[PDB]
Amino acid sequence: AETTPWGQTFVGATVLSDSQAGNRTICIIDSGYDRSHNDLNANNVTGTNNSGTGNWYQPGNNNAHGTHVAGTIAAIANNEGVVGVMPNQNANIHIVKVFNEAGWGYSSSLVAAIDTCVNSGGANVVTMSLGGSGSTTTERNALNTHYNNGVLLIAAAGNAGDSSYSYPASYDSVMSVAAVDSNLDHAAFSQYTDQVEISGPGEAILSTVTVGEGRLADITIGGQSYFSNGVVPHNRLTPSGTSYAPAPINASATGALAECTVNGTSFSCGNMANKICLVERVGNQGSSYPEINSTKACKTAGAKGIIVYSNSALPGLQNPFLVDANSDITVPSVSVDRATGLALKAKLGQSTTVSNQGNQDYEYYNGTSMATPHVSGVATLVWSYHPECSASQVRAALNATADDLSVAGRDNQTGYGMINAVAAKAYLDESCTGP
Ligand SMILES: [Ca+2]
Ligand SMILES: [Ca+2]
Ligand SMILES: [Ca+2]
Repeated sequence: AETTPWGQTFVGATVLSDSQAGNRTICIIDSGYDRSHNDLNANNVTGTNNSGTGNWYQPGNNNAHGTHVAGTIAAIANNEGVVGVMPNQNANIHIVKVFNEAGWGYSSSLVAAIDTCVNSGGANVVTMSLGGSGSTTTERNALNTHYNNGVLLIAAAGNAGDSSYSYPASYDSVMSVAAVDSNLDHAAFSQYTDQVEISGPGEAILSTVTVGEGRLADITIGGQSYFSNGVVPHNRLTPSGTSYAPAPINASATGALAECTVNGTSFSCGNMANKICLVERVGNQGSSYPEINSTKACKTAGAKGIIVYSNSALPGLQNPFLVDANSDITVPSVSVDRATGLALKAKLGQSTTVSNQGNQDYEYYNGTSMATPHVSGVATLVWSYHPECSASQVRAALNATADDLSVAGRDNQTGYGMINAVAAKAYLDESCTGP
């Protein structure tokens, strides 16, 4: 079975065809590409090794970021796993690995990595789900040169949750990408600046990760699965000395579905013993991490399994941190969007199985770094229909056809809005400058 993550559908990539993507080349500057992965092995992917990061096709351990990014761009269509923006093995992908498990390990600069993308990879699009706080004239000039030479540069705005500029995203020659969730709401962590240019799916993004390093969840009732609806295993964290460390609960639980009603700020769970506890999320991640509140409400009641669904404030699919100070949540708990939670209440009383599974080959990630590949992936796809147009023209098309979000007009949170592949393509169909 193959799933189409919400982001793929929202950007409109599923209705277009990448049959011509072979005339485009997108270079991913990141932590490598797990070429051994079933959903990535057979892509038209190449790479340029660097003395400091080993093989581009071997991310190593706990260095799956680049693989997740690559999966969003080109996870292969094959009835298993997921699908990326261009899943039919047409697009040319070049990999430049600048990150090792320990961190940046490239023998040279970011400018050098981009040079390699262009000179060695023949890249038309360079996607960078990375960022730093510093900026320089040499770098600004080098990237402006590549841009004017016809290379489209795209980067992540950052997840610091403030107005700071992250580079290269904040240079004028680069598209700064913001993150929004499945309800098109601005991601609380997404940095907001006057450089933010466009938005892409960046909360609860399912994609490929280094084989065996992922994690998934599922909800089954009447022999049917809610997996395709989006079920996120709780990113549980428990105390570990001077901080918190991941303490995932990977197990399965089965029992009659029962909901803990939320009245004001109080819970009416009753006796959840031997049952799967459905509960609406109280509060939302931002200045704090309240996931534990609704979650513990269920647990305290004796629930064997817990299903937390989004509230009306943030109805989209959330993948929040489950900060468990007392390490109380020792049962499998998951997160689903509001629509899914409301559909589940119709099944109350029925036998339900909730499960969190470790050692998987896919996983849900959050980040402007996840929104970025949606944008660069769509940019490459749309560009393949009109390779004659310049990078600046393609960039203009994406901006001119993005779906305005939040307050009317361009804003620092979402830029011009949610990228729209179909509209962008239609734009260039008229001419390289649109209608
Ligand atoms: Ca697949
Ligand atoms: Ca910029
Ligand atoms: Ca707006």
